[PDB]
Amino acid sequence: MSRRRVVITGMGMLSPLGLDVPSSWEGILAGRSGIAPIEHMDLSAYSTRFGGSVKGFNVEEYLSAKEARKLDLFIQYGLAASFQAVRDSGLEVTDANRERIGVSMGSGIGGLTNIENNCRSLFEQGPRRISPFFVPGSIINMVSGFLSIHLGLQGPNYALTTAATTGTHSIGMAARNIAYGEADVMVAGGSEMAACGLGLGGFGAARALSTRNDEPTRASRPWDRDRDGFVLSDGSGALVLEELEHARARGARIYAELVGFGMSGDAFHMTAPPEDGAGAARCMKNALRDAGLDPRQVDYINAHGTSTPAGDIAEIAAVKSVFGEHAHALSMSSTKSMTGHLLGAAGAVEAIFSVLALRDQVAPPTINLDNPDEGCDLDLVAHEAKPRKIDVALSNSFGFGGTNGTLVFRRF
Amino acid sequence: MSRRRVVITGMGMLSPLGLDVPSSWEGILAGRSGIAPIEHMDLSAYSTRFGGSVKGFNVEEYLSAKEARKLDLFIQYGLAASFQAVRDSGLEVTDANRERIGVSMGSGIGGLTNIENNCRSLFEQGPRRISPFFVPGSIINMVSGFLSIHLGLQGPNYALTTAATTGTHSIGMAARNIAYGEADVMVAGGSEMAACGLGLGGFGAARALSTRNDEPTRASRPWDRDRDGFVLSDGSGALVLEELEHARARGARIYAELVGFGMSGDAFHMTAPPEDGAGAARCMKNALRDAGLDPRQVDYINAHGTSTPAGDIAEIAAVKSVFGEHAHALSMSSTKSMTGHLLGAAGAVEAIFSVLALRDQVAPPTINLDNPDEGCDLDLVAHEAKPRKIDVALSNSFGFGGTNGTLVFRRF
Ligand SMILES: COc1ccc(OCC(=O)Nc2c(C)n(C)n(-c3ccccc3)c2=O)cc1
Ligand SMILES: COc1ccc(OCC(=O)Nc2c(C)n(C)n(-c3ccccc3)c2=O)cc1
Repeated sequence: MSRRRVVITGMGMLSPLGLDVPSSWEGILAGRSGIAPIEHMDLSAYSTRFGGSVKGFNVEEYLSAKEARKLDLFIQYGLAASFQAVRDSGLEVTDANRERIGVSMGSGIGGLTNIENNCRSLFEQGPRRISPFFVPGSIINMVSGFLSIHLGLQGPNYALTTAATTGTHSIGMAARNIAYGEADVMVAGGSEMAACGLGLGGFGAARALSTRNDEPTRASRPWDRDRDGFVLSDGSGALVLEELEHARARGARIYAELVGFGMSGDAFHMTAPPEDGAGAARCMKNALRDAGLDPRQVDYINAHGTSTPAGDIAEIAAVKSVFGEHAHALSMSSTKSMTGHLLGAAGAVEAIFSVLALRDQVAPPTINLDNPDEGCDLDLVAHEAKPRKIDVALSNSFGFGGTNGTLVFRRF
Repeated sequence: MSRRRVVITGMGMLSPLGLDVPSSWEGILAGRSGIAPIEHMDLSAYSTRFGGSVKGFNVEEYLSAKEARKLDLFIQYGLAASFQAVRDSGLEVTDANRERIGVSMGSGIGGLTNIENNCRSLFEQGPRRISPFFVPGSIINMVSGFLSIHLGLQGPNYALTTAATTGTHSIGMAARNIAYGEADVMVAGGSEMAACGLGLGGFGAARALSTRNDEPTRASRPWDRDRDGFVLSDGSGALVLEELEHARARGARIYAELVGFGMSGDAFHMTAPPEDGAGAARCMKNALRDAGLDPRQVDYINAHGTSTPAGDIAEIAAVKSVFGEHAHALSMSSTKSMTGHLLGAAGAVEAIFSVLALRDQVAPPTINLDNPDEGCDLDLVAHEAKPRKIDVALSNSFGFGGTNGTLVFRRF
């Protein structure tokens, strides 16, 4: 009953829409696509040749060239986001507080690019060509590791990996740490860069990607009757979470309050969701109960909304189960229509968009929703952003293994 | 103040000492090595040609051949352990409780073997030869995913990846879930199978492995003055954690109580620890305070004890900082002397050994401790197991990124 309150004091991001939060959010509010033909590798033999890339990233803004060549791109992206968020927070780390400052930055796949480059070296020339930085520069927990070293952070240090739910769980479990007194501040989010042959070929073999090579900006089409799978995107999201009285005492700017976190398992199938979204329903009901909110107080849902046939339907059903007749009053959108699917970073960037929807009183759009499929009759915010009253925003992520996560945010 | 108590009702394991908990523990109490020259691949060009392999594993005891060929060995090992633990618990999963039963099984590296096989296919023949099961059969969270599907578990479902701290954090964070009311039962632990060219070559390039090819059973030598790095081992550990009143009401056998979990960050270096083990000290003090135990009540520490020059010294210093003159009354050992380092599974198997030390009132040995190094003057249980009174056992894990975790166990 007497846990502590958690607010968002700082955010940061790289996405296919921009190298920070303001440029990303301007893209989102404008209905801009970040999806394009992939520049950095030869995809002649692959059925999908496009995705959301991070464009014009300069790691030397954040780290010396020396430090950065030790690190996979997913670590560089995660540190960029983390540093933007910590700067945006204005937090001063000292000897009196560094043990109360932790980090929870995850990833889905981790350093898959590095692993493939080092595999090339291994098979061509044998194990002598392997970098000595291969292990520490490629393992998932090294975003949390490096950030704690750079900022001197001595509180809880860990890394989730729960597929497309990674970002959501990382934030939720960091908020729990603060509420239960293990830390006063947490840096939390996720990052991903799986745009290599093993990623594109991995999701291609499973037949899970959109193959709309002719029109990449139209490929990601959540709830649309001609959807054909997800678009693979790269990037990172980070939030500075903080105990409310900590934030108030130092006069921090508060974007919003994190009131609710929920988890569930579908226990259904490795990749497919259940047709009724029964596990998504339970997860959302857990998050609302955790927040002490009735379903009728939710104004905006940032949906998972990946542009898959089964997925998108199951989310509509879940939302209709949870909210009932209130399903027709709230606005729900998929920013994956613009961003594509950022995998382990998806829930981190979507947590930020949900916070900014609270800040700006605006529901971002679902682009490409030309012909909503059977049952897709909610306010899906098709085509253009909708100014509206938003007191409570909810963010859903649902991943491989049937792992589900919801965050509930409230205007402060 | 009024959180719920957590007990261990079930355990399971594959290690280099056996295909279950009783055979593993018999090896440990006997001072048996599980380290040998690696049989399954040609290591001519590698500086280390040995490790701890799982021997005579039959996945068909646990899963159909059909299901098992979808899965990396780390997933097979994690499911084997999980299933052994759930069976050992005697828990019956029903509609009334399945939402109160979760899973937290992690890994350090995940499906590194699968990734390398699929890289071979990719580079030889192009992306068409990639398995469609590559992604779901190789990602870390699929031990938690598959177990929830097999048993119908609908409670919190997630996966940590914190290097050599994975097993410890997975258990600790699962115990928190139960104590704070998110679940009544959790399956938690870790698994690893990184004995491929990228693993052995990865840790070799960094110069972190013992190169004692002439005498593999003597390579792992924690605190010994001729130690030269760790031994790479494979396996899995799983515990069924359970709210005490839940356990008592169904008449479960309780092995021990989980009273304490602690975390910290060194914030020092990517791989090296600080010479004083300052972060290990804080982590242990956090775990004891969490348990409401004075340092003087600790009887046994299952050490991290990896057989590295800097690591092993730093642990002695940390233990001398925390315990003071009581450092000379407790017994501390490294079961890595026998098992080698099981990476993300290390803390899960070591959690089980610590519980069994409580059960059997016996401190397992540190083998190969021929010549303790300068400062290594504690009761390190050199050579042979020591029957003794053990009311409180502590298990330490310390990983890459400076991530630290301690578990405190108490006789019930
Ligand atoms: C309400 O019902 C649902 C609606 C949608 C739904 O989509 C699940 C989803 O995104 N699954 C995953 C995909 C497609 N990827 C690529 N991925 C992943 C991420 C990182 C690393 C590995 C894999 C996923 O986890 C599920 C349920
Ligand atoms: C008290 O001070 C200390 C004593 C010992 C100490 O050892 C740290 C340690 O085990 N580091 C790691 C190693 C060697 N590996 C291979 N590994 C890992 C696991 C899974 C995947 C990737 C890497 C580690 O995390 C640190 C501190």
